[PDB]
Amino acid sequence: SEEIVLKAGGKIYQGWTKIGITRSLEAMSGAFDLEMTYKFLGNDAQYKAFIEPIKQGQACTVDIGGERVITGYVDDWVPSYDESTITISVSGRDKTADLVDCSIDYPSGQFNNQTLTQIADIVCKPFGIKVIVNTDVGEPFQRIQIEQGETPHELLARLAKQRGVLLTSDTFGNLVITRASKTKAGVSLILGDNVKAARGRFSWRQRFSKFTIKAAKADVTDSEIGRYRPLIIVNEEVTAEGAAKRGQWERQRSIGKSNMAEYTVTGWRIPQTGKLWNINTLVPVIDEIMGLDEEMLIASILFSEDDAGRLAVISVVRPDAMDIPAQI
Amino acid sequence: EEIVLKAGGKIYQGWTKIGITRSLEAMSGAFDLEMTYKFLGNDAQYKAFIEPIKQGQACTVDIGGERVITGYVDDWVPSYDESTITISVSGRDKTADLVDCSIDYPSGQFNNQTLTQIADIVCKPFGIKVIVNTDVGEPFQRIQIEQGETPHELLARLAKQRGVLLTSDTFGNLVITRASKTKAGVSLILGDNVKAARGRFSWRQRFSKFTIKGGIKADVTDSEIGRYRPLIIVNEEVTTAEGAAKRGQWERQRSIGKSNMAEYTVTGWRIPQTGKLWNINTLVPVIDEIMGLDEEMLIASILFSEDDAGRLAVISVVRPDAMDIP
Amino acid sequence: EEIVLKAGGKIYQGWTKIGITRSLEAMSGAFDLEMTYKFQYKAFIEPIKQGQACTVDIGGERVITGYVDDWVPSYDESTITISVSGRDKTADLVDCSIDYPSGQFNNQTLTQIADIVCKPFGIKVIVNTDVGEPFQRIQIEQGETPHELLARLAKQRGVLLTSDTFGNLVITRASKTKAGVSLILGDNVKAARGRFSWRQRFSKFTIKADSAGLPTVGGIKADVTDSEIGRYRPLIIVNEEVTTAEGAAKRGQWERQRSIGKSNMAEYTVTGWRIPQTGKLWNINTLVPVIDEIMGLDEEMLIASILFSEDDAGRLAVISVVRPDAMD
Repeated sequence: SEEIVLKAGGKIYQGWTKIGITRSLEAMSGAFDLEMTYKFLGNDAQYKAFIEPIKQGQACTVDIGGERVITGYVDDWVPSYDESTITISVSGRDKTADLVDCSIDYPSGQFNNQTLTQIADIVCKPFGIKVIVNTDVGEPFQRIQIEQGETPHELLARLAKQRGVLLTSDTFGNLVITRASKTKAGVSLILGDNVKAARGRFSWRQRFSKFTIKAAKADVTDSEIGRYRPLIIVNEEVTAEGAAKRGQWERQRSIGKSNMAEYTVTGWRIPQTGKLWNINTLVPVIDEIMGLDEEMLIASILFSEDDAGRLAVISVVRPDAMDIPAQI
Repeated sequence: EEIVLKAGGKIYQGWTKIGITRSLEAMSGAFDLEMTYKFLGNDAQYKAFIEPIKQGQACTVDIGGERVITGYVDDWVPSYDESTITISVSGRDKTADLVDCSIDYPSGQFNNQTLTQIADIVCKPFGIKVIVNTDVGEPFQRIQIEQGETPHELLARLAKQRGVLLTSDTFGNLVITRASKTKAGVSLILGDNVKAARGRFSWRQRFSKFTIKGGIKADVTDSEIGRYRPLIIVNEEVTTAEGAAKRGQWERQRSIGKSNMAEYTVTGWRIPQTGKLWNINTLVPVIDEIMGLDEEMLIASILFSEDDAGRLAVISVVRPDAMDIP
Repeated sequence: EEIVLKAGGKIYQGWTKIGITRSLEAMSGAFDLEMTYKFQYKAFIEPIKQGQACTVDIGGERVITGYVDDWVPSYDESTITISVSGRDKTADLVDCSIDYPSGQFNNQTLTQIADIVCKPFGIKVIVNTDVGEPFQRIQIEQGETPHELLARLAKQRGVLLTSDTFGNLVITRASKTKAGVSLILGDNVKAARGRFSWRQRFSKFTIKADSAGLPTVGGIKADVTDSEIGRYRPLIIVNEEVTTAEGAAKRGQWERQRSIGKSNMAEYTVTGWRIPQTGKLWNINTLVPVIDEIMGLDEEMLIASILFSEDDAGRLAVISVVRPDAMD
């Protein structure tokens, strides 16, 4: 019922024929793609241009029922046509994409005795991006030097990793500093109830029984893997406690990379709560077919619409799969 | 007019599928030619209709008697099943050898030679001729051949230094040229002669400012890009503020061509007005309100295709300043 | 002849989509087994857990011995799809690092070293050919896998590594053993496909180990010519390993034979997994006469790999054939 609207350039664009919006905890800035395909059966499409182009670069919002889904910029304007077809589409990312694409211009080239939050405030400001803090960022860093051509995202992400926190964004394209949430979606995904379809992949191709980390050592065991499968790794950033932490990070990364579960539901809104499905919320999962019975963390959502209807694809992970400690 | 492949004293025409690509940006023209027969009877199945065309043979492709490819068959691609037999050949201009093969030049160095002189030397043993179409500029004081370097790789970096383009002609010669101002003799007009078109206009790789790097730094601004989007690049090759400005302009220019694409599909391979095949490196006026184009564009690439339905030219156009590298 | 997966104390029958690869080119091959059940949102079997030891047989004959890599469940409103995939046991040699605290092998043959590195994986080494002289000193490269190490040794001894149906490591040579069947166009070939190219073929292979007024001259070098490429097409390759002129020529010839293999493809589709004339499964590393006027083949070819597949229509074997001379 609620309509989905793209606003760009003081203009309003509704009636799209295909919409895909990603929100994600693992890919800074997510994505939107909107397409409108008209067919002209009089074979006179080329005499029947309808909208003025959406300029690439334009500030952009997508709303459902007046509620914000994504805030960013048009990356790509993508027109095409033939004798009986006009297709226009735009693609882009939320505001934080500037943090991913662009260089840090902080002329003194180093931060002194600053927390992650103070640094993020600095590098984000000339992009007009707000920094939201939802967790303890811990101690200041004594001295941080900008690497050559380092982007605001690459800097913040490396700092984040030394403080055991995560970087993401909100629906308003603000930078969010957080940790894996305790907040509940207010809903379960129950096989036979609200799950329209689902898909999984559970692998040991990248799983190992023992991670040995060497400076250039320390063993980190993964007791889930009951066959002899050793992995030795040099990591020149490494301390015996440091190598153990990097080994633990290594076990944790291989686990997340080896499990996938994606649930397709009807609607972008949770019917119980009436709230949009949201990343970094916890959702009980009861799925006998797949072999899941645990509370999971929503890591990503694909919100889509076509002729068939509105769907949301919810990618879920073990809630401590995105929880780390700190770097060297 | 037939498309004729000539190879090994033999002549082949009557292809059921054709794709011939020529490009200002490519080191060699390319072809793909296929003969298929379907719904074969019980006695017709599993029977060769042609002696295999051997890979590696010198060949030419002509369209209506006019050369479009002078090179070699790269690939012999036969296939069949219970009701079908398909044979296909693909290949490239002679200048393919400059892309595939190593420079063998015992001394490993050129001294006080121009791009042209160096090109002449490295192409020579492949029996490839160099055609010079533009100002090649100053000689290079000293050039070393890097380990395993190909003629294409060497000549490419030299052309980058001099602001010129490397391509081939229809005769398999190496052509050193620049973007021309030669007119195509026709316009691409929405509602007139365009069958289909597609485009992509992106700011993904566009920046508001290019800062290059010594003590020397220079800011080259891109006025097309109206959001704060800085890029900082260090180049240890630059030693001057004029050098840093020059590399910044080179970086800005490169980001344009990389960010825009437009492709026009028209009926037939020849321009009706002139009777000639569409040609690369010519200027074509484009009036197209759906894309958002109302200007002269440069033809960078053409695919001449044919199948069941008929013949199409797919013409890739770029803003002419995208081809002018300084 | 039913095809079965034996894993986890059970024999699984009723697979509807099967793909099994045996290859001289890809250590460990692959299996993929899938079942689609048209029925709502209810598990009918228990998850087939990734990691389990497993066997695939056809008509009681062993085809692959290894582990389940992936458990790939899915479902929608009307169907449940269950999918497993894996490798052969030798996959552990491909995935994993060598854990050998000495770091070096002294005065050992290829066989002795293979005996050592396969042992903790529980993989028997089968030797079916003269492995030749011992190596004097072999150092294990940083994070070297057992297959990596043995593969670089095996090429210096003019031999090949593969696997048997029991997941043992096999050290062998291009075989003289005939398959007992010819592949003949109009006879037993359902479909075939080929690509014969000179894109990666060269006339001469040269392998090698402020301007100087007096450059240092000489150096370790060898030329190896490919008489079949009748045009000037030279390739110069700097191998930093090679310290001898004899070694560079052996590298050169290897490079020439590899180019031939890389440049030709021929794949024959036949009905069935067994050879009607012998009753045996098609086997890699056996010779097959090929007669084929469409492609232009009239030679004895070696089987380099087989894809055994099954679906709705029935069982096919895709036999990938190669010139023997460029394997020996």
